[PDB]
Amino acid sequence: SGAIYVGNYRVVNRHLATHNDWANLVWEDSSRDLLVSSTTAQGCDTIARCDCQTGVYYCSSRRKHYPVSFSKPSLIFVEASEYYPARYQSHLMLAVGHSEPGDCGGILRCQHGVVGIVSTGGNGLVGFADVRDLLWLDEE
Ligand SMILES: CC(=O)Nc1ccccc1CC(=O)N1CCC[C@H](C(N)=O)C1
Ligand SMILES: [Zn+2]
Repeated sequence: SGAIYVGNYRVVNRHLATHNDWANLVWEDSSRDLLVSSTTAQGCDTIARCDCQTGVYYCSSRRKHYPVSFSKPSLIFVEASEYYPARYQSHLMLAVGHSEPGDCGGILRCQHGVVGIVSTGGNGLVGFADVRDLLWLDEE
């Protein structure tokens, strides 16, 4: 589990969105596994606007933050899960790291801010949904 809290937005994995998220929806994209809802309180996270390919992510199944090298956002085939069939997910970045399904929502960050959230996982792989292109998260 986990979310990004920037401005008056809450960014979560679409497959983990709650009823309150759907009832206060701002934007969602199944191809990216992302959903954004509105919040009453202002958040403290800032979004990275950069081209970093190194950063650190939070792994809830180890209670640890790990430094990782990650690929550029791309269209990757992901195997079936209980939330989606086997399909192509867009704006996904892969790294070598520990991951389990409940680790979705953990933040990937660099020196500039938040880069994305854990969305997928393989044997010794972790995939992150990028948010750096979502410029509108910084306003309204
Ligand atoms: C075996 C493993 O590492 N599982 C793992 C770890 C961490 C997170 C997720 C998984 C499995 C996974 O990739 N998916 C299940 C949840 C929805 C994902 C999606 N965005 O399409 C696909
Ligand atoms: Zn950066």
